[PDB]
Amino acid sequence: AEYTLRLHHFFPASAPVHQEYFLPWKEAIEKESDGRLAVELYPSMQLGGTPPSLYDQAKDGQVDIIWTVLGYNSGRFPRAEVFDLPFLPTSGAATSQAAHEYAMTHMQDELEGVYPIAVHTHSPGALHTKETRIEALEDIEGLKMRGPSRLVNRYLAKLGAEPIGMPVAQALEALSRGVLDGTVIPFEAITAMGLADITTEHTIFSGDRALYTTMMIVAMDQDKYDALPEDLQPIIDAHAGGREAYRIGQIMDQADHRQILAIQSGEQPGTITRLGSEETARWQAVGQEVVDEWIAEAEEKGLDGQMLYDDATRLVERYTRA
Ligand SMILES: COc1cc(/C=C/C(=O)O)ccc1O
Ligand SMILES: [Mg+2]
Repeated sequence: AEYTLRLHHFFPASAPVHQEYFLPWKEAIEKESDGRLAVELYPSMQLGGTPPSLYDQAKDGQVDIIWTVLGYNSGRFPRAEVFDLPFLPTSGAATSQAAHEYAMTHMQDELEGVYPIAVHTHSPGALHTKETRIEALEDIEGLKMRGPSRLVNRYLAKLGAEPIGMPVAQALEALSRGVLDGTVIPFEAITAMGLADITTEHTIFSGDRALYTTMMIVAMDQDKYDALPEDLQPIIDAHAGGREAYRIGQIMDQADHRQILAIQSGEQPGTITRLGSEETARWQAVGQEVVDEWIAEAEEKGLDGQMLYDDATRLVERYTRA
C-alpha cells in the first residue's frame, strides 16, 4: 500500500450508494492496483466539516475524494443548475449518463481543480410530508418544504410552498423540530436516513419525466490524481466516467424500487399517492414557467440558456431511449 485515498461523504454507511457502489469501488481499486492503492471510506461527515464544505475538502486536498451535491454551493455551478429544472429527468441511470456527458461538454471550467470520477444525478425526486396528503396542487400551498438547491426551492415557491434551504442531513432534525412540514428527495435512502416514519405521505407523478433531480459529483483532488505514478493513474481512469455515473444512478433506481414496493405492500408504514395525467399537467405548467425564467436569466447572465437546456433535454432523451 503506497497511497491511501480517503473518501468523505455525508450519508450513513447503510445508504445503498455506500454499500453497493463505494465498497465495491474500493474493492476494485485495491484488487486492480495489486494492493498498491488503499481506499478508506468515511461516511456521516466523520472527517469533520459541513456537507456544503465537501467540494473544497477535495479541491484543497484535506481529503482525496468527496461525494456531494453541486447545488449545496448556491451560485457556484451555474451550468450544472440546468439539471435542477422541472420535469427534465427520467431514471437515476439515464439522467446520470446525460449529466456526465453534459458536464464533460459544458462544465470543464466549472469543475477545474477536481478529477470527476462520476458526475451524476439522483433518482426521481418526490414529495414527502409528515401529515398533508398531496392529492392536488392546492394541497402544497403554504407547506414549509426543503429542496436541495435554489432552483428546486424556486419551483417549490412557484408551486405555492414555503421553501427553506438546507442540506438533507439537516432535514430530520428540522422536521422533528417543526421547522419543515416535508422535503423533496428520492426514495432510495429514505430508510437509511430514517425519514420513512416521519414523512409517511409520499406523492409521485404520471408520465415519462420526474418532478426534478439535482447534479451530484464523485470528485477527487486533481493534485492527488496528478501525484499518482503513471502506472496507477490508469487504475482510476478505468473506474471513472459515464459508466460510473450510470452505475450510481442504477443503484439509486433499484433502491427506489425496493423502498416503493415496501410502502405499497404495507411492509413499511406510509402512503404513495400517484397523481394522474390531468393533475400532473398542472405541476408541469408551473414547471414550464421555471424553465422559461431560467433560460431568460441565463441570457442576461451571458450563458446560452436555450443551448444548455436543449443539450441537457437531448441527452436525457438519448440515454432514456437507449
Ligand atoms: C436522502 O435522499 C437523497 C437526497 C439526495 C440529495 C440531496 C438533497 O436533497 O439535499 C441524494 C440522494 C438521496 O438518497
Ligand atoms: Mg487540490
